[PDB]
Amino acid sequence: SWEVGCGAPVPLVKCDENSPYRTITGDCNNRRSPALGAANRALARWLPAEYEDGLALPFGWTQRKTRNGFRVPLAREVSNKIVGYLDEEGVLDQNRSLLFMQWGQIVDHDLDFAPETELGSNEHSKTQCEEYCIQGDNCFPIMFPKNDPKLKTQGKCMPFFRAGFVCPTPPYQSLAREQINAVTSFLDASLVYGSEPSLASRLRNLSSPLGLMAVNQEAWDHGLAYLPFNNKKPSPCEFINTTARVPCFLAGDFRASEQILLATAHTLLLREHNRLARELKKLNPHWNGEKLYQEARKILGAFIQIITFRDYLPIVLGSEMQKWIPPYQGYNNSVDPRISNVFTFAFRFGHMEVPSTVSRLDENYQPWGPEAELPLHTLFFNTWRIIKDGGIDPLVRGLLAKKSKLMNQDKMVTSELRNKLFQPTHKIHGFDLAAINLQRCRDHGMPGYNSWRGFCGLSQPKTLKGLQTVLKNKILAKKLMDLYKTPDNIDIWIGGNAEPMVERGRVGPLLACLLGRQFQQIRDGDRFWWENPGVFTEKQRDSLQKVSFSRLICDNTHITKVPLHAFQANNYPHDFVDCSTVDKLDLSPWASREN
Ligand code: HEM
Ligand SMILES: *[C@@H]1O[C@H](CO)[C@@H](O[C@@H]2O[C@H](CO)[C@@H](O)[C@H](O)[C@H]2NC(C)=O)[C@H](O)[C@H]1NC(C)=O
Ligand SMILES: *[C@@H]1O[C@H](CO)[C@@H](O)[C@H](O)[C@H]1NC(C)=O
Ligand SMILES: *[C@@H]1O[C@H](CO)[C@@H](O)[C@H](O)[C@H]1NC(C)=O
Ligand SMILES: *[C@@H]1O[C@H](CO)[C@@H](O)[C@H](O)[C@H]1NC(C)=O
Ligand SMILES: O=N[O-]
Ligand SMILES: O=N[O-]
Ligand SMILES: [Ca+2]
Repeated sequence: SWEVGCGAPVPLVKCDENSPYRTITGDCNNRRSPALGAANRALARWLPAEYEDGLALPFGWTQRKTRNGFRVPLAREVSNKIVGYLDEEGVLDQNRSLLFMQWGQIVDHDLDFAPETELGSNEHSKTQCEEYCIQGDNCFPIMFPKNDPKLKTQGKCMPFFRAGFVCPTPPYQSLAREQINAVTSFLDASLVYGSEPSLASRLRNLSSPLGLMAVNQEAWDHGLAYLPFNNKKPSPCEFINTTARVPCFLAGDFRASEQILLATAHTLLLREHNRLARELKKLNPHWNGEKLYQEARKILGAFIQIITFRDYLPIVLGSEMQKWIPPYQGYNNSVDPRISNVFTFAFRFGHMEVPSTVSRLDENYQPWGPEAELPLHTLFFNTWRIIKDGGIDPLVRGLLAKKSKLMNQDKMVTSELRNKLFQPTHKIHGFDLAAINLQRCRDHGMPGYNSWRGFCGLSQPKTLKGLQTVLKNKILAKKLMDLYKTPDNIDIWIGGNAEPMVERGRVGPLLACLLGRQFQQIRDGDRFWWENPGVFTEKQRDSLQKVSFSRLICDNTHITKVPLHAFQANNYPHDFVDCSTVDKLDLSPWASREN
């Protein structure tokens, strides 16, 4: 890097080199380089940033500044002409449950968060971005093209604020701008426990010595725990229904209530922690609060690793799985475990797997009540539909029995996300996640499609006919060439997602490469990886080998009918089995006879 040692939060790291638990912040994982993979550091750059001014300004910022001699298209125009579709008939994934989409969002939240720069206080600035659509400093609004229906109902732009960056946070440094990752790069259940000391502690039950996570005190799920409420204003979850006045949940990750199924998934994970901590107490009555907390946390971290690497990545990466994530050979301390800037875009392939509706199903996996099925847009920042309309169980059934959207070159992102997205502070269900993704690519200084094709050892199409052959799609290639005049200029999110999916996977070759490398690195570069000799005992790892999502559900809801393979498409009752069929987590290897 241009000038090494520019970090604002570098010190305050007393690494206890025998401490057997992960830190919350991810510091002290790597011994030689203790900040590697820790939160609140720069995202890694696998390739040098590309900004219109070499330093900081996004391509598209200045009108008369070309990229390789062509203007970059408006993000919303690309969204409208390539990404949008009308007909939700036929879009569903006949071999992936809705859990497959949801696990992806969960894993993503474990690994990366690049928050908007801090300008939250009352001011003209953020409201003048919204109101007057005035580009400047961190305000980089998504301007509507002519012929955009939203022009007629919403104004001239959708607000957008540039991502935070390290070193000077209002002024800048002399290398290219580097965006921050606010969570730990390690797959470590940071979304459950938090990535900062403050939050980690606020989330805990330190009022009793049982090592429990705090649970909700105002509401219960047929006895089972809910996440605690986050009691700060303005609250988006209150804003979406002022009558119900039900707040957002408080979880290790800030985004937990963005949609009801993510909130759902967070609820399972918290309950798992508590069930593990109570189960541990009995087997080790002598263990204190810290000990029980840390040992539950460690088990939950392992669970997420296994589900991810054994269950999830094989049906994303398909044939490429082995090529990028060969079987584990042990911790390598030479591996950079940091999340890359490009990965935070590559893993947005999930956006094309989100379907337009969510169902609540009853115990016979039939519609729960008269509005069992709801449009996804009514479920952003929606906690009241959990609290006051059946709790978790009906939503979890729908995750099992309903299907993900299938990526489709003609039907990429459902209008529920493309046209009706809600964002805190902006008051309308009227934003476009696709447009935001594209603007964010520019904001983060992303190299274009051919740069990444080059990086990944893939052919770099220079013409329409070349692009037609790579996309295997003449009309999409044409639309991409008409908007971006060269494939060199195609934004990586749309370019990557445009490629046909590899055999037995759900992403194309380029994304398989970007994803596969990242996941290989977060495994191989993790000192606390579950299968690393020493982290667990031989017998502990024999127990952990048997975890399943199916089992998580059985332990932590009142559901009794589960598939064995929760991520594939399952129909009830054919592909469902009683919970007693399903292997448990045997915790007897954690018995410490410690006398
Ligand atoms: C209803 C479902 C979902 C909603 C509403 C949603 C919404 C969002 C929003 C608002 C952002 C912030 C975008 C920005 O300002 O740049 C975002 C970012 C992201 N989403 Fe999604 N998303 C969903 C599902 C998923 C899924 C299924 C995945 C992956 C399988 C995923 C992966 C990501 C990633 C990686 C980011 C970038 C995070 C970062 O590093 O900052 N999302 N999503
Ligand atoms: C806000 O939440 C309330 C409940 O907290 C929603 O509905 C209640 O909702 C339906 C009425 O259509 C029934 O369950 C009850 O008769 C209602 N009770 C109350 C307290 O009014 C209401 O529809 C929500 N509104 C929106 C726009 O989401
Ligand atoms: C913590 O534990 C005690 C006893 O287990 C319980 O009664 C109390 O409500 C818990 N506190 C919170 C807020 O989770
Ligand atoms: C570990 O990582 C480095 C990174 O390039 C690689 O060169 C080396 O061969 C690896 N060694 C082992 C044993 O994993
Ligand atoms: C469906 O998906 C699974 C992976 O989840 C795969 O192994 C299986 O062969 C597929 N079966 C069908 C019905 O295509
Ligand atoms: O209350 N905040 O999501
Ligand atoms: O989940 N996104 O804020
Ligand atoms: Ca993490």
